[PDB]
Amino acid sequence: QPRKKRPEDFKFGKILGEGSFSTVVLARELATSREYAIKILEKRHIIKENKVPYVTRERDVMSRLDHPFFVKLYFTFQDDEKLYFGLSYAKNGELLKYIRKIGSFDETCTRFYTAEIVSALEYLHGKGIIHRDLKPENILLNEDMHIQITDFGTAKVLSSFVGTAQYVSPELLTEKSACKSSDLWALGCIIYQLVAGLPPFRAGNEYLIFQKIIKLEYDFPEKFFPKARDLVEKLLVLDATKRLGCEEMEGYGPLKAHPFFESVTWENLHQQTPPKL
Ligand SMILES: CCNc1cc(-c2ccc3c(N)[nH]nc3c2)nc(N)n1
Repeated sequence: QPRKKRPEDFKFGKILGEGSFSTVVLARELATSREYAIKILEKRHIIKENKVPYVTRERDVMSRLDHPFFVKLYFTFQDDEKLYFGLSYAKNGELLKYIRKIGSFDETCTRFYTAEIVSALEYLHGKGIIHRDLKPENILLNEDMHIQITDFGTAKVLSSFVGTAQYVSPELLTEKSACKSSDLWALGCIIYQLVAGLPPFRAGNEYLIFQKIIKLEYDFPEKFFPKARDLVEKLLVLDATKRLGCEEMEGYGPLKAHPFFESVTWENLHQQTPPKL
């Protein structure tokens, strides 16, 4: 392994993302002219807020990941006040930006991108890892328009916390307990949102959003692709042991075999040419 990289190795540029405890900044390494997305975390603030476990878990998780549909951790370093993580640079930014830009996806685009998300989840779940906060903001688009999922501090590695309100599963609001199915719940929401242009549970505030979730209070627009609707209904199920794709439903085989995915070749998605948006 090379000697530890340092801030002076980079020409920093624009801000790519902002969070409570971190900022992501585009940086060009000078020796290589390579673009990384460098996640910068201020030690003092992290310690002051008891986030050390989350930072730790993100670093450890993103190291165990080796797959085209996941943002990669290339390196780390620190100076006196800050931690730096060198991450894949997803040139095209958030899936959310495209949902907003074009409104809603047609069937072909919805099918391809849902399949990539599914295939990524299958990989993540095979390593015993749960994202716990999957959402279109976390789902980045590479320069070639394939997905790269990021943001893993809130992940759990299988042998407390609440993600974004509209993607939260009922079992979180009723038990403080999660599992792979929580990721599948969020997948159901993301599919709905690709198709309809909006997340299925919307309300004036978080409390109300939570109410609708535990009540399964949402419904399909009339233009919704039927096969996608059937898939979403097999995902947005209050009982987590009955969500298509989870272990009690015998996993990813039956999920991938869903009629909505009829025309999909699962084996080499990352090699396929994403449909034009
Ligand atoms: C501040 C939000 N928290 C985050 C943000 C990102 C992130 C954001 C944008 C990115 C891009 N355009 N390429 N790579 C990126 C990584 N990644 C993690 N892990 N956590």
